[PDB]
Amino acid sequence: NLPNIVILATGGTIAGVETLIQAVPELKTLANIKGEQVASIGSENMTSDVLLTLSKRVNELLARSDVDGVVITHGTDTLDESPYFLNLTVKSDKPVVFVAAMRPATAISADGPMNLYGAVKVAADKNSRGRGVLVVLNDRIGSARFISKTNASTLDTFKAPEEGYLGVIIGDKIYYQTRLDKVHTTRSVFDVTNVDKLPAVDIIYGYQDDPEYMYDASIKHGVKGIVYAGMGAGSVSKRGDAGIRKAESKGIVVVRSSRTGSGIVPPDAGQPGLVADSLSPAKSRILLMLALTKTTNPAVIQDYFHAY
Amino acid sequence: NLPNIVILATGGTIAGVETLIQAVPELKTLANIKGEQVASIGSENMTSDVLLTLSKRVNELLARSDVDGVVITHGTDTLDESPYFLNLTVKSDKPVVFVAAMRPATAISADGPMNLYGAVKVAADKNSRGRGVLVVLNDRIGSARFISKTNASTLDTFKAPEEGYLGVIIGDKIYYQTRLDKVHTTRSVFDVTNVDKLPAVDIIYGYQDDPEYMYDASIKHGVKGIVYAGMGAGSVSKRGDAGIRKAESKGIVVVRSSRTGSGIVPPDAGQPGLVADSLSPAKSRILLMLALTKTTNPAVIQDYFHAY
Amino acid sequence: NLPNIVILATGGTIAGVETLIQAVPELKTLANIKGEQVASIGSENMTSDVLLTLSKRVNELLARSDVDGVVITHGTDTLDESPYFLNLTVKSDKPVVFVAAMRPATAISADGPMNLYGAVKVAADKNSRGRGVLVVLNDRIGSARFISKTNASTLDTFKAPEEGYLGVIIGDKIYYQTRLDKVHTTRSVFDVTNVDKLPAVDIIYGYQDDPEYMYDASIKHGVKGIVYAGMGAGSVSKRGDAGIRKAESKGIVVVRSSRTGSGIVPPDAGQPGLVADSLSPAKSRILLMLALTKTTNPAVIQDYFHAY
Amino acid sequence: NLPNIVILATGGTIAGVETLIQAVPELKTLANIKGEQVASIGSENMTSDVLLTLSKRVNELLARSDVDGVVITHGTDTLDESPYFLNLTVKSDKPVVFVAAMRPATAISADGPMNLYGAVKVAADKNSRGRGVLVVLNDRIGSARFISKTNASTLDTFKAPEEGYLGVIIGDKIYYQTRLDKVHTTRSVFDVTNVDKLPAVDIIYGYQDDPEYMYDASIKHGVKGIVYAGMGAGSVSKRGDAGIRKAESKGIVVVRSSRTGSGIVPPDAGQPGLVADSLSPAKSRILLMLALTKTTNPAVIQDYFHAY
Ligand SMILES: N[C@@H](CCC(=O)O)C(=O)O
Ligand SMILES: N[C@@H](CCC(=O)O)C(=O)O
Ligand SMILES: N[C@@H](CCC(=O)O)C(=O)O
Ligand SMILES: N[C@@H](CCC(=O)O)C(=O)O
Repeated sequence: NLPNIVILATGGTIAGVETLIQAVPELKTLANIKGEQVASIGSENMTSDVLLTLSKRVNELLARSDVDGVVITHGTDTLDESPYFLNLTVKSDKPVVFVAAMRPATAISADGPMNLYGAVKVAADKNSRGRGVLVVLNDRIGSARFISKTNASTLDTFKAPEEGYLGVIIGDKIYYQTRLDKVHTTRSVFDVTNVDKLPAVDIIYGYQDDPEYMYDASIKHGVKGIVYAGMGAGSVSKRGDAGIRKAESKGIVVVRSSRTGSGIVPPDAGQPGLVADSLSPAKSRILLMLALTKTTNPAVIQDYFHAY
Repeated sequence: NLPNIVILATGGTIAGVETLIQAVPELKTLANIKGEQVASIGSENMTSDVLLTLSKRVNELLARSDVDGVVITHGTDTLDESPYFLNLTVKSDKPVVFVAAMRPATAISADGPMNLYGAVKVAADKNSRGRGVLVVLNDRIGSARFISKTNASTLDTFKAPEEGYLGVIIGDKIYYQTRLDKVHTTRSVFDVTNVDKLPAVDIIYGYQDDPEYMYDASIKHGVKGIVYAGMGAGSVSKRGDAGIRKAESKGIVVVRSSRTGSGIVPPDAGQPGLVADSLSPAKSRILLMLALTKTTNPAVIQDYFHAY
Repeated sequence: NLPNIVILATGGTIAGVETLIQAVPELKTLANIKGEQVASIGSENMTSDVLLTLSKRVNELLARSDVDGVVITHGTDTLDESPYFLNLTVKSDKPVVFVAAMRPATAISADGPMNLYGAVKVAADKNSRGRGVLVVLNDRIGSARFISKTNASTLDTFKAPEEGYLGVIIGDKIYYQTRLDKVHTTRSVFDVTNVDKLPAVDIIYGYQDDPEYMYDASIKHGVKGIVYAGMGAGSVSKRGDAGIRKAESKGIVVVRSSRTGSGIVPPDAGQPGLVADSLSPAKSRILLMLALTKTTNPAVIQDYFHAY
Repeated sequence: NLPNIVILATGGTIAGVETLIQAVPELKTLANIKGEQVASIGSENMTSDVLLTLSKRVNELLARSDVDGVVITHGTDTLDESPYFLNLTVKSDKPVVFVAAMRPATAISADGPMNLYGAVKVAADKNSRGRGVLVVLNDRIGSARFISKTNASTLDTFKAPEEGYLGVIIGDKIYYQTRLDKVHTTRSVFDVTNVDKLPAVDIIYGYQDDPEYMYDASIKHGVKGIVYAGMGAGSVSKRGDAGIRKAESKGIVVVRSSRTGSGIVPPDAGQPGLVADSLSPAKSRILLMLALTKTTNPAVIQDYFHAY
């Protein structure tokens, strides 16, 4: 008997989703596959609403006994957010594997097929359980907490220079190397099963001559949180400093992230806002949205950034 | 005798400009050194008005026969913009070497002293001429066109994964490996000699649920250009698409860059705005500002992006 | 009530051991320090005989109640071997942190002082326990299983492209991100407490026109094992294939590694010898050398390569 | 009219040479293609005598007015050697492009088809001239001087951490970014046109407890050169120092390279043998072999290592 894998489609160039089984007949030797269409939009259009629907459905399917693992086909453009959202909102140790493609299915040497094969193989493997949400492309198995799209148009784009990959897929075999040393899945305190709408969170970029009016626009629309993609280690300019303090005076929680692409944004009492640890602007937004459904205490939200 | 080098201080933790020559006595074997204080601010607060002052001063010094090269002490936070600005505005083949430090001068194993030594050595080397503006940190010699701060807090933060370094400094010797295959310095058409104020350009970030009102804020303040740090290869959401087309109808030139960190944003007739080629959002802003001093024509500006 | 850390010196430019301790007075805030001279040689002359003495000395100290961790100053040249050797021979959860320096103590911006600070900082932190042998340089905390010198002369040389670092040291604070998913230290079956002399193992490189007579030389001198630093994924030429099979007929255990620098060498029934998994030629030698002290069974040794 | 490209086949899993031309019909839009079978072997079996045949054939083809460029299908295992050999022996500015595949043609998502398309596109582009020998895989255009297989089994294996790529291929467009700053092809003094057999050169690895008898083996078999894949920056042990000096006394030229994978091996008057600059053990052997057809003078050979 083979494992039971459920493929949730959200759109992307990886694909209908029912044509894939006929195009990749090697999946038959992996597991019993059942497809399901959740959404049909590009990742660039992936919204906070669809992530709620996706997460609730994942927790419902993983609760069943006739479901061993879930493979989620998604677009590459916002694969920095999606997997990490599920990494904090899934209440099961069963494998949730995100898969995508950098080349269209009709392109020469399309990466779709092999990426899909690797994703299902990971979800059907019992050793891959309890490792947090996973992302599989280019024979790599990345952690949702660290993996991000580092290049605009290459196949090997998904990397995590400072953290590497959890494991790899070579010669039709899986090789696990490291484990995520952060709070994830079953040990997470974030439960959005009842949540209907998530708090609004903007992302403002840090740069030379950065305008203060961007922060004013976020305040006008009464957003609950702001992630600052700052220069270097979350460093603020005189205009950015004024904009952040103006937001904090309105009760808005501001988290200082970095535009660099990796590294630690350290705590600093001389600067306003909380720090994003090693979380990117995109992922810092996700954690902030979920943290705002739980509390408004700066010290508690700061704890989440150093632990999740 | 030895070459004549002028150290231009603008701020940063690497520094007063008079103390710099005292802490590193090994500089005396490299060149005859003079210092000037162009500015005294943190890189996070570096502005366009100061870059105009710096570029004009550099060109005045390099035109003199008694100046062989210049070294510019600058902060790391916006070292992505400054060197590239001068890479477009400098009118001489004489080496312009930006140098910075990731650790305070008082810290244990401060990187400043060796970085400055490496920078002065590069500026005093005759073989360093006609290579564009250089950036020297951690024994590496990078191009202003490709080098960016890839990590928020590490010593080896300045990288260019797709382009590498122009050269390295090992065992008190310079090793050049590659040359910049783009337009720069003496062949550049950008001139700010008679410029008092440059056209304003903002950078808007791309992410899930990205607000269209950020573009409205840029429009209301009459910016001449907008750089979009897009999802993946500069992909726009439904809200981002509407915000861009609204900006274009007001005469605002928009260029689609990427939040990924590297790679090519390819042309696409299905999306609005121009494409940033391999230019990062920070460097795209700098090039756009200078491009807007010569023309507003989309085709001519697009050509600049594929050539500079 | 500060932790008790003992510093064991073996050699390298980072180093007597007494002169270093007082050169970094910031160590006093970390823990109580005591130094011991195990050896005084460049790492290029480090031998398996000295590793036996070092591993036993470490085990004596880690058995004591008045010792919380050990810091080992070593050279960078063979820092690929040493730490991994103790990762299999140390029988304690207490932190064993290897440290080195790429620049001499007298050089401008020497890295030693900070590297030593980080090493002691890590060895004194109770959260460092049970993570295997650690290697600390350039604000990084790498696993002895993955970390290696990737560059001949740079400060940031120690990297692990496919696995990243276990953690980083930023702003006088430790940030752990990953855990080694391999058998190490306390769970290790390798015990050299009563071993006086380790089996001899040679490393033979793979390349175009590689001679078979190198394998004949290993056989003639009676080595117990041979590590093949093969082309690509351990691919053997006509001459390498013949040499390996000739060694196997004499009882020599051969393991196929890779000259590439990273990646998996997959099992192949068409080629002779065992496979090194993701272990480098240097680390494969250390493991094979320890595996030969227990068994000569090809099946048992092959499994050591997939678990350790 | 379309350019005239000749595809030379030597072997590899990417491939009958006429079988591939039919497998990728998109090649017809690039250029007029002809195929020749130079050899049919796995790159692990590539030898210097075949390189002589290949180089001599490439030179006579490029000398023809009806040939605009050459694409060479090859295996990945020794793609570190071959391209660099031709980088020193080709007497034409016309593009010589090596291409390979990490996955067999029959595998799912085989990279072969796209790599070949990229290779032909590069060879057919007139702007590819005067850039030295090129290597095209995974949408990247690497220099024969820097590019190497950095991973045993991944598609993106071919990288050059410190130098990057000469250009990239995105959206059916070539983007040249850097140019090789070394002597190559047309300006190279190495000519093997009238060479029937090349000097024998061995590569000896550096590690803890490295045997001196490996050097004795090379001496006994009368090699003309020895490349030392040394520890760190070409560091020798007591045994390695004695072996190298012993070889030098027999008139054998020894070059100290590095097992690290990248970086500069600096000159050192305290150690024996010449230094490899930034050349890897694989590429160092190729240069030494070619240099030995012209001279045995250590100074001249050392100069080749810093220039080529
Ligand atoms: N804009 C598309 C790109 C195609 C893809 O990478 O999946 C998306 O993100 O869905
Ligand atoms: N915010 C400071 C950091 C110190 C430095 O990088 O020099 C600056 O960029 O100037
Ligand atoms: N050969 C010396 C290099 C200096 C160092 O890196 O410590 C050693 O490895 O000990
Ligand atoms: N041993 C084969 C591997 C397959 C390939 O890379 O083409 C070769 O190098 O030719």
